[PDB]
Amino acid sequence: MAYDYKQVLRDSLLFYEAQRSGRLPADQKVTWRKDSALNDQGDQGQDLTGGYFDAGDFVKFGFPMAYTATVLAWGLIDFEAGYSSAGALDDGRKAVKWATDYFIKAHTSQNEFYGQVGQGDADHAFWGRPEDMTMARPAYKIDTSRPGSDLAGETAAALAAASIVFRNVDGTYSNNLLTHARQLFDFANNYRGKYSDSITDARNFYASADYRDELVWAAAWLYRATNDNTYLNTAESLYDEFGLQNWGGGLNWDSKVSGVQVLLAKLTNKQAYKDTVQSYVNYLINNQQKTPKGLLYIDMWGTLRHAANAAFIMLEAAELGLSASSYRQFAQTQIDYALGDGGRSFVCGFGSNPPTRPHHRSSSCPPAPATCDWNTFNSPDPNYHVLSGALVGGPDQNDNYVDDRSDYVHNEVATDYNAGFQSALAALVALGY
Ligand SMILES: [Ca+2]
Repeated sequence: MAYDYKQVLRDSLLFYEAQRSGRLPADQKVTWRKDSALNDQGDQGQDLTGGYFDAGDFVKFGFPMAYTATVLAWGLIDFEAGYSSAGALDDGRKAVKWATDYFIKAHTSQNEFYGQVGQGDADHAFWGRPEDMTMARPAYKIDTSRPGSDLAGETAAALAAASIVFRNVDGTYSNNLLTHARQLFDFANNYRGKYSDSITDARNFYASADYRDELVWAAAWLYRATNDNTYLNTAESLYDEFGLQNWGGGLNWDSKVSGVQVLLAKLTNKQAYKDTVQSYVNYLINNQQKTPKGLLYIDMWGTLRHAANAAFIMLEAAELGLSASSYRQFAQTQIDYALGDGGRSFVCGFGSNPPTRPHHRSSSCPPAPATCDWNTFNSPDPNYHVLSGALVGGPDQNDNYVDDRSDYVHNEVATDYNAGFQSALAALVALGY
């Protein structure tokens, strides 16, 4: 009873530390993780070390990584008090910076951006510690001949959001983030195209459904970060041109629709955006399919991620003054389900009977020099290291679940899975829940 949201927030940050690629800091808290992927580089040998490994693998997928950064920064901006109350403000900022420092490296030229390091097949064929990888790690990029409005746009949004986060604590860094954000948006807007049609390897892992929502999302964030009316005008012009008011609701690495709407509602105070947001939220609370125990069931993939993302949109809607009490309560029921109100915790390393076998390579490995290979994956025992803070895919439409390492549906973990979740936790702490 009564969950310690402050500690879960700290736990989520430990999950992101566990996803760190590159050279780890002396103050790393998740110390079983070691320096890795130190040879990541671009076509000309540009340094591309750092960033976050996407999920239980070691590929650096730029699209969901950027989305993760934008949402984490977003929560830091609107619910900073939540981080401070949990004594995790510094760490919260570091989680965002780990991503943005990498995006800066990936932005090799004004209209050139590396969206991936590591190949899906070569990476996934390996099961072991990241520092033990010996396979080639190709780096793929988008440019004026191979556009990626979605990838460049989301990265611009993330950079713009981070510039706000660091505006006072590190003005120099804030300025740099913004310079890159502006250039990446121009690239995204002037060279239209889906990044997965260029970086084809990503088409079977993180294919983009549509890049138009990212353009609006990016422009909105740039307006917020610059107060430059041109970005607001562009954001709203594209919103109307693309007719986002009628797009399917929801917020996730692929679709920014609901985020764009609640964001613009705040930035413009216009009733139209608020109407769209209300309709969406009321729909979720009153009609969207739910499991018998109350969990919003939006899809079989990353089920908890979808419910937590919805919870965050609800918390953001509450801030606009929309049915604040009921929206916040419902958001809490979704987070609380993930924490254990459905019978067991679905957050590794936390609560009652949590998942102990997440589909995750680094946490499954014993410490060197012991070998870590597919026999480790095949082990009947729980993952050697507890992956504190990771939100798994979750239970099925009937609240059924079995902790299985091979189950990449229910036991999948990923950076995008914890983004909305973590920001929602910060909001709950800020609200005094
Ligand atoms: Ca999209």
